[PDB]
Order: sequence, then C-alpha cells, then structure tokens
Amino acid sequence: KPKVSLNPPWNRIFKGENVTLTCNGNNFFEVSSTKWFHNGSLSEETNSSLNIVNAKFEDSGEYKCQHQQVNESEPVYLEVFSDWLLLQASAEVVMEGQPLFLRCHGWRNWDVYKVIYYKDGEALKYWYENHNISITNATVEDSGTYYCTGKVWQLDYESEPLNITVIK
Ligand SMILES: *[C@@H]1O[C@H](CO)[C@@H](O[C@@H]2O[C@H](CO)[C@@H](O[C@H]3O[C@H](CO)[C@@H](O)[C@H](O[C@H]4O[C@H](CO)[C@@H](O)[C@H](O)[C@@H]4O)[C@@H]3O)[C@H](O)[C@H]2NC(C)=O)[C@H](O)[C@H]1NC(C)=O
Ligand SMILES: *[C@@H]1O[C@H](CO)[C@@H](O[C@@H]2O[C@H](CO)[C@@H](O[C@@H]3O[C@H](CO)[C@@H](O)[C@H](O)[C@@H]3O)[C@H](O)[C@H]2NC(C)=O)[C@H](O)[C@H]1NC(C)=O
Ligand SMILES: *[C@@H]1O[C@H](CO)[C@@H](O[C@@H]2O[C@H](CO)[C@@H](O)[C@H](O)[C@H]2NC(C)=O)[C@H](O)[C@H]1NC(C)=O
Ligand SMILES: *[C@@H]1O[C@H](CO)[C@@H](O[C@@H]2O[C@H](CO)[C@@H](O)[C@H](O)[C@H]2NC(C)=O)[C@H](O)[C@H]1NC(C)=O
Ligand SMILES: *[C@@H]1O[C@H](CO)[C@@H](O)[C@H](O)[C@H]1NC(C)=O
Ligand SMILES: *[C@@H]1O[C@H](CO)[C@@H](O)[C@H](O)[C@H]1NC(C)=O
Ligand SMILES: *[C@@H]1O[C@H](CO)[C@@H](O)[C@H](O)[C@H]1NC(C)=O
Repeated sequence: KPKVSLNPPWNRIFKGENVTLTCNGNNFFEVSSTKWFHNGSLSEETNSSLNIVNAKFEDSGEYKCQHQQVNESEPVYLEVFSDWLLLQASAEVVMEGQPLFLRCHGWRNWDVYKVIYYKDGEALKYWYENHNISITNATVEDSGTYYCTGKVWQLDYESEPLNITVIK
C-alpha cells in the first residue's frame, strides 16, 4: 500500500515550476525498482523519486507508483497553470480535524500585495505583504469555494476559484 507524496505539497502549479513525487513517506528514505505511471503509460524512471523540471502543460496528469510485490498507489492528479495568480491548497479534500493550508501564489514567484482570500464570495482575510492562510484543526464549516485577489506590480488580479471539502 504505497502512497505518492509531493514536495512542495502544492498539487496545482504554474508552468515551468518544479515538483518532486516521492513514492513514500519522508525524503530520508531511498529504494530501487519503482514503477511510475503518468496517465497510465509506464514511465522510464525507476528511482523512487520522480522529479519534474520546467513544468509543461503535458506534465499535468494522473500519477502513481508501484513496487515489485505491491498494488499500485492511489492516483494523484497534478494540474499546471498559466495565470497571474494561482490559489494553492495542501489538500483539496480534508478529514474533519486535519490541517489545511491555502496559499495565494503569484506568477514567477513575484510578490503580491493587498491580498484578500475569499470564501463563498465573502471577504475572509487581508494582508499587505501576502501571507498563506493556514488552519490547524479543520472544522466542517471550512468547506467552501475559495479564491484570492491581489495586486501585482501595479494592477489587481483575481484567481481561479477552488472548491474544498472537509468530510467527517
Ligand atoms: C494526461 O492527461 C491530461 C488530461 O487531463 C493531459 O493534460 C492536458 O494536456 C493538454 C496538452 O498540453 C492541455 O491542453 C493545452 O493545450 C492547449 C493548446 O496547446 C493550450 O492552449 C491550453 O491552455 C490554454 O487554453 C485553454 C483554452 O482556452 C485554457 O482553458 C487554458 O487555461 C489555457 O489558457 C492547454 O494548456 C490540457 O489543458 C491538459 N489538461 C488539463 C486538465 O490540464 C496530459 O497532457 C496527459 N499526459 C500525457 C503525457 O499525455
Ligand atoms: C526548476 O529547476 C531548474 C533546474 O534546477 C531551474 O532552471 C534553471 O534556471 C536558470 C535561470 O534562472 C538557468 O540558468 C540561467 O541561464 C541564463 C541564460 O542562459 C543565465 O543568464 C543565468 O546567469 C543562469 O545561468 C539554469 O540553466 C536552469 N537550470 C537547469 C538545470 O536547467 C529553475 O529555476 C527551477 N524553477 C524555479 C521556478 O526556480
Ligand atoms: C533519486 O532518488 C533520491 C531519493 O530517493 C534523490 O535523492 C535526494 O537528492 C538530494 C540532492 O539532489 C539530496 O540532498 C537528498 O538528501 C536525497 N535524498 C535521499 C533520500 O537520498 C535523488 O535526487 C534522485 N536522483 C535523481 C537523478 O532523480
Ligand atoms: C464548486 O462547487 C460549487 C457548489 O458548491 C459549484 O457551483 C455551483 O454548482 C452548481 C451545480 O449545478 C450550479 O447549479 C451553480 O450554478 C454553481 N454556481 C456557480 C456560481 O458556478 C462550482 O461549479 C464548483 N466548482 C468546481 C471547480 O468544481
Ligand atoms: C492487492 O491487490 C489484490 C488484487 O490484485 C487485492 O485482492 C488485494 O486486496 C490488494 N491488497 C490489499 C491489502 O488490499
Ligand atoms: C478539533 O476537531 C474536532 C473534530 O474534528 C472538534 O470537535 C474540535 O472543536 C476541534 N478543535 C478546535 C479548536 O476547533
Ligand atoms: C508560505 O509561502 C512561503 C513563501 O515565501 C513559503 O516559504 C512557506 O512555506 C509558506 N507557508 C506555509 C504555511 O506553507
């Protein structure tokens, strides 16, 4: 029962960024003879850590790994974007009680100001120099559709909305 982890945790990234898919727990552990399936098609890498450089739209997809005598892992979907702002989430579905992290991410990692996170059309938090909103113990009320606004350079921009569910 293998589980694909990501680092950064962000599973929605901008074009050109880099992310690493570890076929297990911590990056302190290593292993050989691992299988990667991007969109179902077997990959050419075997290292348990499958890196991804200058993300191309084609990198968007369903990924999973498997071992010599083990059933393949639950798939993980990575989506690549091109836009001024991207709302990132630790996890899109969360079990009542777990942590939840949202991050208003600016293109090319630039800086964003006058940031405001929105939940269900309502203003929620506001900061000059942006900050990633975080939650330790998650309520079920926190489920909702988020999106953030911010000013980049000197213009205002709105992000794609993102639904989030907290089950119990
Ligand atoms: C595994 O399956 C995935 C399907 O979910 C594949 O991802 C899809 O990949 C295609 C091709 O890169 C991507 O389409 C892109 O190509 C368009 C023309 O080149 C480009 O214009 C699109 O982006 C822009 O245009 C659309 C329409 O106006 C906008 O909606 C976009 O926001 C943007 O402005 C686009 O990038 C698909 O989008 C992408 N699907 C998803 C859900 O992202 C993987 O390629 C496949 N893996 C492999 C290796 O085959
Ligand atoms: C994702 O990882 C890759 C690779 O580690 C990073 O790409 C690197 O990008 C720099 C540009 O910042 C490249 O070097 C620069 O090239 C220009 C022009 O050739 C030169 O003027 C600079 O002085 C510098 O040498 C570098 O080649 C490239 N590395 C590789 C291996 O391709 C990338 O930055 C990472 N993504 C992010 C968002 O950081
Ligand atoms: C092969 O996978 C290992 C992890 O299993 C990757 O190793 C990490 O590499 C960085 C430097 O690139 C080290 O600082 C880390 O300590 C390493 N971690 C471990 C667990 O050894 C390695 O990058 C992968 N190799 C390739 C070419 O993708
Ligand atoms: C996020 O979920 C919301 C509902 O919580 C979706 O919005 C509504 O979806 C229902 C589905 O039939 C429609 O009747 C409403 O008109 C939708 N409202 C709006 C303003 O779109 C929303 O589509 C979901 N978004 C994603 C990305 O799944
Ligand atoms: C492993 O896969 C087999 C079928 O290939 C399935 O019967 C079995 O339940 C799986 N292992 C676990 C722990 O579920
Ligand atoms: C922790 O989570 C449980 C349910 O998941 C809830 O009853 C409790 O109030 C939460 N703690 C806080 C501070 O919200
Ligand atoms: C918030 O964003 C910063 C980028 O400067 C990042 O280093 C940090 O890990 C993020 N914080 C959280 C709680 O994820």
